[PDB]
Amino acid sequence: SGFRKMAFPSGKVEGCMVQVTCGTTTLNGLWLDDVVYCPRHVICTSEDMLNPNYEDLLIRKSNHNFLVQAGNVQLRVIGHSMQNCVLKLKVDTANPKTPKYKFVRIQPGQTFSVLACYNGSPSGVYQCAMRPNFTIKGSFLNGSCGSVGFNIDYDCVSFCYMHHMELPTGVHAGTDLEGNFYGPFVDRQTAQAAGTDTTITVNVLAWLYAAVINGDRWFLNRFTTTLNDFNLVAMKYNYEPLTQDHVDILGPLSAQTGIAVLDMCASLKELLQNGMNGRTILGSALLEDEFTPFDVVRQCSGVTF
Amino acid sequence: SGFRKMAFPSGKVEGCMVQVTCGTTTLNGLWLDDVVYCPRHVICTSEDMLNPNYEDLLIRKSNHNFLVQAGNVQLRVIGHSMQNCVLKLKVDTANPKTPKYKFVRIQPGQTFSVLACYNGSPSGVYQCAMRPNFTIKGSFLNGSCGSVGFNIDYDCVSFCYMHHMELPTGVHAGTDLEGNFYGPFVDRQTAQAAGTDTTITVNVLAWLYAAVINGDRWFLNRFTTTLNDFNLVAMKYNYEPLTQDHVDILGPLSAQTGIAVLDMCASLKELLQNGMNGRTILGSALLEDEFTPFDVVRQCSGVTF
Repeated sequence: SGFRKMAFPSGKVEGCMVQVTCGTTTLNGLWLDDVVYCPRHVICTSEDMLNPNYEDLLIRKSNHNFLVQAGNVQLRVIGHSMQNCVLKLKVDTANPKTPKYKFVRIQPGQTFSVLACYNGSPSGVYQCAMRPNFTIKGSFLNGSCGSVGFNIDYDCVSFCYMHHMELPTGVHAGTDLEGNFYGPFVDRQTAQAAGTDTTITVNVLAWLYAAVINGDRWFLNRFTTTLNDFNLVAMKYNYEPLTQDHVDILGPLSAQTGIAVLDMCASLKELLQNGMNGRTILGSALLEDEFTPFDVVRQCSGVTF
Repeated sequence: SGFRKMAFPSGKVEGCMVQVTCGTTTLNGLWLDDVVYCPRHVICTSEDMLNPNYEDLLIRKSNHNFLVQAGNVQLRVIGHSMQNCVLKLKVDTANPKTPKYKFVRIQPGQTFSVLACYNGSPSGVYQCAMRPNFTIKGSFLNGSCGSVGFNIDYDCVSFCYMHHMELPTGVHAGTDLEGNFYGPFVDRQTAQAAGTDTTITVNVLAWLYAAVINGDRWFLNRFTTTLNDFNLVAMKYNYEPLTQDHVDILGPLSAQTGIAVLDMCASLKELLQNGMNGRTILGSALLEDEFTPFDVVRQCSGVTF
């Protein structure tokens, strides 16, 4: 038993991380097959970031301007191209440690593991969620750009995130591996508005189910509610509305605990209106929304890779 | 910026994990050089665990009773011996993926990463602390025994924990890699008392320092206090007393923030007596004690491996 915010094992990704340097900018890159992916702002100076013209800047760079370094093994760039906001550095050597991988664009509310890197070297791994406003609340210092987020399913690494920038508000924004930003942000040093950050209701429900599984049931009540009535209260507390798709996804947790989704909604409703009275659930005094229903099932069944 | 409960990258350890089977018990083992380490209760049945005589049970087992499996590669046991509560299985093949490693016995309040495994396969990685009562609050399902905890310093893996048992209270107990239990527990299925679980005060202080670094400073006040006066209040709230050794360890955080240790103690004192008023610090409504001063420095300076 027990419940922890658990990250995927990072071994398969550690062996894909490289240091990319262009001029005096050094950040992290993702080396898969004979290609290296990295944020395109590696080519900018500090002055450039205020208002970069990436096409103009990229034309004054040649293949030999990019220094890719994998441990003490230098790679040779024999082709470069810009795809959206990522630079694709074609190199002479295919990474022998390339895993079975794919690129996926995740939806808000989904979780993934982040391997924080500096100078192409792993530093730490943590689990986080894509917020509904398409930001993440990570831990990134300068030179972490190029760090990637990922999920593992069986033997296949799903890369879903590349870190690009920290907003003046201290939250983090990045792209998928095709270079398309999550959210309306752009890779330029300017004030950019993130939208309201709402709470991922379906994830809260999965976490409450995890609590019941681990013996925390003080919050249960025999009240019930309707999906419409619940959403009216959820909307007022900046909780994402719940849909029938969310109810379906929680079915397996409903079956294992004998507690209907709408009954659990009624217990959450009470918590929002009356608070936690200084009590806790799974060691937390706040409602947690960084566990998907799949995460809970995964951790309460014992899945390996 | 930002602050996360961050685990070490687990790659170096993933390649050391193997499945050990003896009779009908299968759990995880640690394969380093030509030796496999695993909990000695692998040799027990369910009935045996109530009152095991490990010397008697180990004599009815021979080298060929142990099935060590590393992926699809079977290892051959050519020698076995019991060291305290761990079984050492000497095998014919040295692990080519053996890292630079050492065995260390950690003190309460220190943190380490856990690689949760099942059938010798990694499942997830999380960061936790050794509680002052020598338990850990992990996430373990049956068959996780043999999972290990570890720290990484530069290139060297420090193995510090091997999981053995879940107590009837839902907390977790295990040994160092020499087979000596942390705490007064024994590997037998009986009611065992864990002591009072106190809060790791020095870690709370480091976390509050991390908060100030990341812009959360509402809890600061210009009051001060004495080490003796602080400990009087800490003792009442089941907080570990603070010593001069703890003050010294926090010096570097004191210097970077311009806030004396005793001033920060005064701010914590107020929090214990008056609570958090529903506010939060670094996204938490509770005082966090699973970050050592070294963890905070590591995460706020950008250390790699």
